[PDB]
Amino acid sequence: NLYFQGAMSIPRSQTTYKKKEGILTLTEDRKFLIWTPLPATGPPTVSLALDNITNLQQTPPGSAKVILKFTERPRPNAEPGAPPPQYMFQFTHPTDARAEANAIRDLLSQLLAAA
Ligand SMILES: [Cl-]
Ligand SMILES: [Cl-]
Ligand SMILES: [Cl-]
Ligand SMILES: [Cl-]
Ligand SMILES: [Cl-]
Ligand SMILES: [Cl-]
Ligand SMILES: [Cs+]
Ligand SMILES: [Cs+]
Ligand SMILES: [Cs+]
Ligand SMILES: [Cs+]
Ligand SMILES: [Cs+]
Ligand SMILES: [Cs+]
Ligand SMILES: [Cs+]
Ligand SMILES: [Cs+]
Repeated sequence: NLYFQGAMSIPRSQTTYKKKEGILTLTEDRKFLIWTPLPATGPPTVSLALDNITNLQQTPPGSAKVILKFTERPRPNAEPGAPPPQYMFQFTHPTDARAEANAIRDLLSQLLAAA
């Protein structure tokens, strides 16, 4: 009858969003995926509630870029043919890009299924 929560630390990963460099992480409550542009002392420019995330995709290993793509629920007044909102983050750590992507992906998938 035991219940366990995830206990891996929250990563802060070097990532590019809409061609600007920044940091992808989660809020301390693990409810929001947040991206903040460098220097990273301002507020996030992307804040995605894990409750609104509907898919998580990745470039396959050996691709030119390491990218995670998060899809969000359609916005309330979107037209029915419109694509859903999406957010692509390219991992730019020179050696650890794919490792960091995997770590975020794993943490996110665990949280998404836990909720
Ligand atoms: Cl959003
Ligand atoms: Cl949900
Ligand atoms: Cl790769
Ligand atoms: Cl609608
Ligand atoms: Cl996995
Ligand atoms: Cl769930
Ligand atoms: Cs890191
Ligand atoms: Cs969700
Ligand atoms: Cs889903
Ligand atoms: Cs790569
Ligand atoms: Cs809609
Ligand atoms: Cs976007
Ligand atoms: Cs970098
Ligand atoms: Cs659950």
